[PDB]
Amino acid sequence: ENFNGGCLAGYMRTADGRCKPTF
Repeated sequence: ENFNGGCLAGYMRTADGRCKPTF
């Protein structure tokens, strides 16, 4: 389990809520 906002793993939550890449 894991819930850091609601992403897959590594992605970030923009100002839109769209789990984007954190590369």
